[PDB]
Amino acid sequence: IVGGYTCGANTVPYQVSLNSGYHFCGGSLINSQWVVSAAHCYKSGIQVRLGEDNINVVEGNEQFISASKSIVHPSYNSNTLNNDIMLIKLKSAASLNSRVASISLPTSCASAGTQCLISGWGNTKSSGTSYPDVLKCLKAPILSDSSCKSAYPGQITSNMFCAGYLEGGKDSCQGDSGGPVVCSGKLQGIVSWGSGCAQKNKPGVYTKVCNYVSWIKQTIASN
Ligand SMILES: [Ca+2]
Repeated sequence: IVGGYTCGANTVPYQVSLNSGYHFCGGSLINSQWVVSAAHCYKSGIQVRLGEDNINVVEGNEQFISASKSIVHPSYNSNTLNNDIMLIKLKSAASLNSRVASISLPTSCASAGTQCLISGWGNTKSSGTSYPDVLKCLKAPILSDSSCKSAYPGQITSNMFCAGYLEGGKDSCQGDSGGPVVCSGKLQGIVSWGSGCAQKNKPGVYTKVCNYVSWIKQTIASN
């Protein structure tokens, strides 16, 4: 997250870190046994780390649980990043409490102008590299479909939305991928892509979660 703030320990209780020896992506806990993340975060050997603030210090609220199964969206395309969504089943159910909690799925899509909370352990510089140890947060609005398509000609599908600031300076970044965009207490987006980070006229692009709720629910019901 570029241009954000320190969330506060365990204030984003659905935020997970995907670990393969090191943090490599975010995710969101959607029930005791399932995480939503970005398909472009897929790899084998994932450990889901719940209850994290400092990803380099054991602080006392962590739950570390291995993935038992990963399911990339059937229609994911890694060239275009269309359908940039994946589900991860945990080997055991997480213990849910005030600091480790699921986030509601949307029943309705969000609109341009809604404020949302974007979080992660990704890069905090736009023309530099600095990776934080504690979770970072950004409040940002959803942008119009037309401004999104104007920023990224020929690249925005019906499964993507933009959020952020066209002036630059405030955005998600590398290492935030897979993490949440939460608007009015609902998971509306997944950190997906963008040209650089926090660049003028290059807002963040997010997977549009409300398009996937039927797939998510039926996948959970059968797995
Ligand atoms: Ca920790």
